[PDB]
Amino acid sequence: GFTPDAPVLHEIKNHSEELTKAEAGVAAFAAKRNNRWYPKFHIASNGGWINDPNGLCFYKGRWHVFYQLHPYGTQWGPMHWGHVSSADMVNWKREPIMFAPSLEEEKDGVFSGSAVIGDDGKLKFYYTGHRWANGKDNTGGDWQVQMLAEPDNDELTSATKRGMVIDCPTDKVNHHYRDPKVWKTGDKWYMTFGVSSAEKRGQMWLFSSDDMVKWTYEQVLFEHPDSNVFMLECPDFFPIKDVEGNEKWVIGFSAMGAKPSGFMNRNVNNAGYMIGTWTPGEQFKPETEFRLWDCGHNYYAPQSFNDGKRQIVYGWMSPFVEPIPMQDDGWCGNLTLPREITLGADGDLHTAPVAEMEGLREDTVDFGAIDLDVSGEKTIVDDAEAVEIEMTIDLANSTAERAGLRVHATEDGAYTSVAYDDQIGRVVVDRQANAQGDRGYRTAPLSEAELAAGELKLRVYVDRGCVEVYVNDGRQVLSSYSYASEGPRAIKLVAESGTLKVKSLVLHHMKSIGLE
Ligand SMILES: OC[C@H]1O[C@](O)(CO)[C@@H](O)[C@@H]1O
Repeated sequence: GFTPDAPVLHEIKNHSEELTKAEAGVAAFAAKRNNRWYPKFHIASNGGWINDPNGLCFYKGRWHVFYQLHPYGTQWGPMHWGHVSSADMVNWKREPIMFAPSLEEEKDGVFSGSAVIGDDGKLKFYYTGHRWANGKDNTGGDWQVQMLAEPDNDELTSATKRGMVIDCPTDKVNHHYRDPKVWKTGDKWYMTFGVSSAEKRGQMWLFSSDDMVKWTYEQVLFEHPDSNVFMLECPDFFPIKDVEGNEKWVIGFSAMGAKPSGFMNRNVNNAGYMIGTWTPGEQFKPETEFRLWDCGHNYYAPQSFNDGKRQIVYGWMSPFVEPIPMQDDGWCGNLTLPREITLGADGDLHTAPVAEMEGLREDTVDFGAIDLDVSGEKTIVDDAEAVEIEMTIDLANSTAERAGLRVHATEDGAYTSVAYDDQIGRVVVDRQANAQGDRGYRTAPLSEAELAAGELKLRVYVDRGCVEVYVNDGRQVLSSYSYASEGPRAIKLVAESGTLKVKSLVLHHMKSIGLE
């Protein structure tokens, strides 16, 4: 039906020529870039817009990160895959752009996808080919199919497109049909991607293969129970051992259309996961409610991959809300740090940074224990461009109603706050005092156990244009853009409306990952 016996190749452009055009676009932007917010230790394009992480793998001794790339502007546009790699996850290098639209079935965009090591030890790429359904523009909705490509070399500098391996039964779906992941379970290969059903419900479809090339429709692996959710972008699906040592499955997706409620689903679209069980032949059986990967302002389209031992996840720091002032600066968007996924005794995922992120530290400045015996502030450093702050708050002996750090604390009185808030029992990233961007605040919940524990650990990464806040060794994370003003950028320890006892505060200067 819609699963060809062999890959369908409809070459319409010279791939090498379209790649060369794309290199010029990103290089032109890079040369005129304003570095005020450009990351020192996060992955961005050298120029232009990025979104979703793609093709994540550890392959032939190297860490690979690809990403949705618009080479020709700082807003979303004709989609390419950019590429960076590393031997150690600390020191990165720019690779040639990997994919530009060159086949009929992808002529309006090379959309998101994944990479997986086959039975022969060779990598395969699976990605979506995008067409405008009306053949013109977005007014008529999307026309999307799944594509295969194979690397030309172990370095993944280039790939040969094989063409379309799964077509779209256009009249059985609501346009959205994208973002494949391929994995092996037992003696079968499986593929999942996101679909808007004919009834406009968000679904993940499942296909199987003996050879990773010819696919068979199996069933709908999962449908989102919220009728407001019409699409599941960037689906994820992987096994992980629970505390009992039983095998669970994590389903993840970037959900479109859920309405906000209290603190929950506040971003325009929201990415999250459920933990449950899966037997091949059956649908996913959730055992949890939907939970956000990241509770911050700017996080979407996460993808995970396995390095042989660890399941590792990157998110795109998504700016969905105007104004987006970095779009004036010749780049837009970066990825988060890579996070190791663990499943704790608390029955939830933890996403601490991978151990390699300690290699970002140039130094360790130990400020020791700090007591604010009255409401007030203490400057930790007058200027911080790119730092990691580790701090332990003594909840039991602090009366402050709100306590933590002000980062990007500039001479104009602007700052971003990272605080424990005793009135809501949450960690809060508050951008109210940002001089630019859409401001607002984001909260991460603390369990009854965490609130009763009498200490709270924060690990805060401050880059030129963003913050990443790891709570209690990655039980929760908040990633937000932070639009620092001109001049020195202080870090202050602040106690509002009472006392603060900090058991430990330690600063590390962050090195460049070599991509700027
Ligand atoms: O750039 C297009 C890509 O971005 C997403 O919409 C999610 O951000 C994916 O579903 C799509 O493949």
